[PDB]
Amino acid sequence: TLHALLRDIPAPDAEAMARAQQHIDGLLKPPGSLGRLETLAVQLAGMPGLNGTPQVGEKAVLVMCADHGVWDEGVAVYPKIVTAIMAANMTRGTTGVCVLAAQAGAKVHVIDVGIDAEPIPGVVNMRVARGCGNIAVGPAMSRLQAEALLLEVSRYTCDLAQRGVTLFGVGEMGMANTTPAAAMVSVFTGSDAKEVVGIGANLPPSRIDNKVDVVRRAIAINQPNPRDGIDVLSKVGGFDLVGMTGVMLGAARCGLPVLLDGFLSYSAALAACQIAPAVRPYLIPSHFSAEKGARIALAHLSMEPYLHMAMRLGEGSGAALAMPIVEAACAMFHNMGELAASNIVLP
Amino acid sequence: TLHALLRDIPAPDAEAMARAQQHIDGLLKPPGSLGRLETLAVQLAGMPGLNGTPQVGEKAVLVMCADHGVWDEGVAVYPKIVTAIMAANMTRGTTGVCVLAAQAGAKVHVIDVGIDAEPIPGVVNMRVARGCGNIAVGPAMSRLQAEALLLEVSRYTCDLAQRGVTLFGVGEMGMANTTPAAAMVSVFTGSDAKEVVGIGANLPPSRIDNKVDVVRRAIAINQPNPRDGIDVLSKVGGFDLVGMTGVMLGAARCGLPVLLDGFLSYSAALAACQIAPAVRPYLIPSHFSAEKGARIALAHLSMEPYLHMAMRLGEGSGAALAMPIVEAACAMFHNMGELAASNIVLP
Ligand SMILES: O=C(O)c1ccc[n+]([C@@H]2O[C@H](COP(=O)([O-])O)[C@@H](O)[C@H]2O)c1
Ligand SMILES: O=C(O)c1ccc[n+]([C@@H]2O[C@H](COP(=O)([O-])O)[C@@H](O)[C@H]2O)c1
Ligand SMILES: Cc1ccc(O)cc1
Ligand SMILES: Cc1ccc(O)cc1
Repeated sequence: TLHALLRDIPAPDAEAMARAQQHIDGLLKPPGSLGRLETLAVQLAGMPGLNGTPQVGEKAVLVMCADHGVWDEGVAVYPKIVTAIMAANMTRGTTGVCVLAAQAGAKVHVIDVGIDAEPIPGVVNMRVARGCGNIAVGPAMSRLQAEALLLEVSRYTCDLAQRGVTLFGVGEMGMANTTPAAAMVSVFTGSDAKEVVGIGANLPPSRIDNKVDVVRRAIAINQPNPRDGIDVLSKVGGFDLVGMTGVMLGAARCGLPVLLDGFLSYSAALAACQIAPAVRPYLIPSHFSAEKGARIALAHLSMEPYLHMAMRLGEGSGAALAMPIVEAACAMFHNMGELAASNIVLP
Repeated sequence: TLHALLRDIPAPDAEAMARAQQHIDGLLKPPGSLGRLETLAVQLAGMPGLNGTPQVGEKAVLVMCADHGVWDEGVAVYPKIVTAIMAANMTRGTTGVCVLAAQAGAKVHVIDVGIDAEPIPGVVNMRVARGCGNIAVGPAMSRLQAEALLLEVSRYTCDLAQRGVTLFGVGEMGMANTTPAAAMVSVFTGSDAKEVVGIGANLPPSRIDNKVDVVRRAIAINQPNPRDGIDVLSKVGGFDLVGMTGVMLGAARCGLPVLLDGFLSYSAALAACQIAPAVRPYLIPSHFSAEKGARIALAHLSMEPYLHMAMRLGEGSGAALAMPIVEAACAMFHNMGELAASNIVLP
């Protein structure tokens, strides 16, 4: 049950983190000079599914795919079928995330959580429905549906741990999905929709105002409760957003790290942490999305991405791009020599 | 001759860059959505030693090692011998750069351009002298010495191209070397020394004022000419700084990319571009050094690092950390599918 899942997320291991910190301070560099590699290495040390030390075994990027009824409100530039096309492309290795995952030695799990098309062979099927409801006139989904999906995705994710996955990245694919992401960001952070509605997949400037109105209308009609994340997800989110949330809950329950991606992933992360604050220490940022609301969303999570790529593709592409960074923190930790063995004293 | 070298640096290939741009726009993503991977891929395309396309073959990080007489002015926290110790450690694979280079599949070339110790077996010997002169009372070196070293290093670097190196990173090791780097930054950018003098290798706050005075004194006594970079290097730089400059000149002459590292590398880069503006399109930033003057130096090069790690180790560690990013630009370019093959039309 979802209650049990949330309850049983482990706290970070303070003991391992102290040990990690002392090890790092003794490595063959001025103390603190590797900056955020150090802090990342200590963060990792504290994640119980890594067994007391910064390590990366196998890597999996989970790409949650779905369509949105709010497409019909004119907020997306690409035809609805692009979501289905791209999910099929994911099975052939031709996408941005696939290419960047291959570079990182990561496997990509393409999950259909609600594409409005025929099922795609070879894609993992968790489809709730053929696209979510149009958040401009009503809820994306029932609370039952959002709860079931979270629990489904969380279990899938934590099962990957038995196969030797120690690091996750989340991603999505869904035309129009920057609209619910913005709605959620607005609702969790209390920022006005005009501050958090971006151009998404190259929406023209003339169409922005409509998107802002649509976000405002979705929030007015649904009255999402900002202190109930599952309410927020179910009312003005999407199946993809819920899925990504589910990945974060599952990784956290497993005591393991998840790399965020971009703007969509930030919205999901806001929900994750609202639902369960104990998720927060397992989340690792990757890059700083070029999407307008990014700064606000990231500030509410108190996160500073490592990568400033002006990237806005989604798919988990940024998450993939950062996996080498996580690996570098571990290599630093395990493979550097020590000050003491060169007789270099702390000054 | 150094005149011939500088003269014969090639301009970037506009034709290849246009072709690269059109290819990238047709890949299976919204145009522009990979942001700085795109721009990096096009920058690469234009470097003539890469043969018309973004590619990475073998990778080499060149770590220029030397000692500085200005050590005697109380501007560094670690004993002078640390430079020699660490260069020896570089031969054993135990250093930050070694570990990060191994992660990136890069080879590290440890070059002694003036360590004040006995020569270290296994280190490439280009030593100009046993440490440079104390920039507080006089020049670091003669102009002849700075010219000879540049030319030596440039040739070494471009020779690595015959062995299949297509990407370089620069680094250094030298106690006290953040003092001349600051002096050079102050002189090239016209910023007051107080704005560009950092804590280096954990210099305590009580000792900062002395370091600022020392930079001011070095500039007052030497009167470096900001419009003659070789003058600036020879008077208030260091053998390590000159060497790194030489790596940038050699890579540019070869038509090939070099990754910058941190603050030291920025100072060298300022010199490189002053000496030869045609170097600039070959330089690629890695990370944003935690050193105080970083922002100013980087602004004068109009550069925005990809990585915000709060890193201040040097050694070429950041340069190594970014090589996977360069590789990702190429993988994007070569391995993504195309919009047209999925019948997705530009909207
Ligand atoms: O992750 C990001 O920051 C990002 C920012 C803008 C757009 N996207 C991607 O483009 C999509 C949605 O844009 P739109 O305009 O349809 O809302 C979708 O499939 C994405 O993952 C992704
Ligand atoms: O690259 C950097 O940004 C960086 C910033 C601060 C210090 N360092 C390193 O620490 C060294 C110099 O610091 P200091 O205080 O002796 O001038 C030297 O060997 C470095 O490469 C390097
Ligand atoms: C003490 C020290 C260690 C490494 C290094 O790169 C510089 C200084
Ligand atoms: C057109 C497009 C392509 C890829 C993608 O991830 C989103 C939209």
